[PDB]
Amino acid sequence: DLSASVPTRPAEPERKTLADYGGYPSALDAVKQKNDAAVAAYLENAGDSAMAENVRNEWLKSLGARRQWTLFAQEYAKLEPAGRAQEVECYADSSRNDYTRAAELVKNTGKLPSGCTKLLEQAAASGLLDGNDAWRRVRGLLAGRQTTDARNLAAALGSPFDGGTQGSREYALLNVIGKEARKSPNAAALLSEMESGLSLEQRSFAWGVLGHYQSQNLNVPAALDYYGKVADRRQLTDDQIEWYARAALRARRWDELASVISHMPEKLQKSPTWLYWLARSRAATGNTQEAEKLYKQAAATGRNFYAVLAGEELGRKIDTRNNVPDAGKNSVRRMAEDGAVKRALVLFQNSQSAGDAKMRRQAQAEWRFATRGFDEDKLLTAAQTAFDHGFYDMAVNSAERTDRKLNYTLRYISPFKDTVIRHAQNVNVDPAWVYGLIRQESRFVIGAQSRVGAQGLMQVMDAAQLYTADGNIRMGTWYMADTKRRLQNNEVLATAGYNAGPGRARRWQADTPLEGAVYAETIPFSETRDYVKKVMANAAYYAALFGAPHIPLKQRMGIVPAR
Repeated sequence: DLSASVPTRPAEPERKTLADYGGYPSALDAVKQKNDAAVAAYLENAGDSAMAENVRNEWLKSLGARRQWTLFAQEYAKLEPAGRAQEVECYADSSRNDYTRAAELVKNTGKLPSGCTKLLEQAAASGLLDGNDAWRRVRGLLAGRQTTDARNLAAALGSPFDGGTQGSREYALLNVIGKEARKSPNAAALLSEMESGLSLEQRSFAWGVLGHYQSQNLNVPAALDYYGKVADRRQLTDDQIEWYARAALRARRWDELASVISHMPEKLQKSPTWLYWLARSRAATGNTQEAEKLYKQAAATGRNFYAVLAGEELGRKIDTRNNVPDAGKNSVRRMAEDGAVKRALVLFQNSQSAGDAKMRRQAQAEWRFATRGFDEDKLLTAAQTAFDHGFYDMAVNSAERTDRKLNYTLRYISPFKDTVIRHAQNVNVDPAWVYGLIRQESRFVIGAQSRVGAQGLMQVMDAAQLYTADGNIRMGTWYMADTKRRLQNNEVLATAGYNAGPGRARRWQADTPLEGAVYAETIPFSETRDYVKKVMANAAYYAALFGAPHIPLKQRMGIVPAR
């Protein structure tokens, strides 16, 4: 059952909501201009909104950088803890000389916000960083071309890049681990020579860089050779070790894959991906009981790609029956009366009738803010509220945030159904697949617009039709079908091709057939890799809702042909 409880935060007039949005972009500009007066002014009589919270966060990032600690302390105190930006959090801790966050932040080997980067430097100088993690971050930054951040961190650790000790040596290793040097045919040879004057840690990292590059280029034998020389796998960045795993996966080396996963950070080990592939590994080596236990863990992570695959290895097929009742109409009407939710519905209403894309995005921001910390019943109530106002993406996003209470008709909405079904049938493609793609591409926002310039529901006679929902869907489905036809009629390749181009999709094929999930998990582009898994997962959910003949997701993924 569902609770009818809804929040009752103070509601402002529509005119105030709109008046305050009127000044929102200027407030952000003032932050950028360092006009503290303007900002303070915007905030002093602002609603308790995402608008105020965003301005306050960006302001605090600015204030922290400029070392205006008095004003910082004052405004930081006005933020909701759940609403603080990571970097603002780092600035605040550094101002209190509290380096508690450093133990976890230092495990990140990539670019961090400036406040977070400086917190690690200060912690380093205070002898508060674990030496192993600290130097691993220095290498990661070096290998990721963040040379300045690597410099400063090495300096802060007491061994700068021109000091004759470790720092100078780590810097020196760029002849091997540089972004361009790693691609050299003699990178391996060069490392092999100087290996003698290298620490265990340095050697492991360097071989990881070489194997990572080969692996992400889908040169599997070479990758596994280089990775094979890594003595301490825990020295690897998260991307390096995942690509080690990906190489072992693609080569079907189950014993090595299991071994590699066992050396991952615990948080990586516990992701749906490596829960599943470790279970497959166990299953493939005869350790059934251990496999079954891991499939159970994986299935429990939610509605995602690997959770479904793991469910199928347990004989459990997807079931889209709701395990909760519909939200009651009275609840839904009352949820809309809440001040935070109303402010979101107001900005979203007015962005439609004013055609303001930016106002719509702030309405999304207000929705996230309004529903932050909602229990599952309120989430499900707010999801129907969004749906009723045509705020389709927030309907989906609210509904999918529950863990135990499942409304599949709100998680997998299907507006425009007579239009989508028709266009899909006209070019001979699965409607479930089409809905699956739309849900991922645009979250059913008819006006949706990518940075790359992709347009409409499908993020793609007269050409202008592209911008109407009928024309967009017509073109998207045609291109889905055409791309599929160009890629040996395979739906996994088509999905990758839709996102990255059919040239790339074909380039990622092996010279032997690949299991679909294996092709998908080893896609070199992280955005495309994630896209394919979500689209195909979505599709399996839509097929169930549509009452189509049951097709396991593992079967949907099928076999990707050799090229």
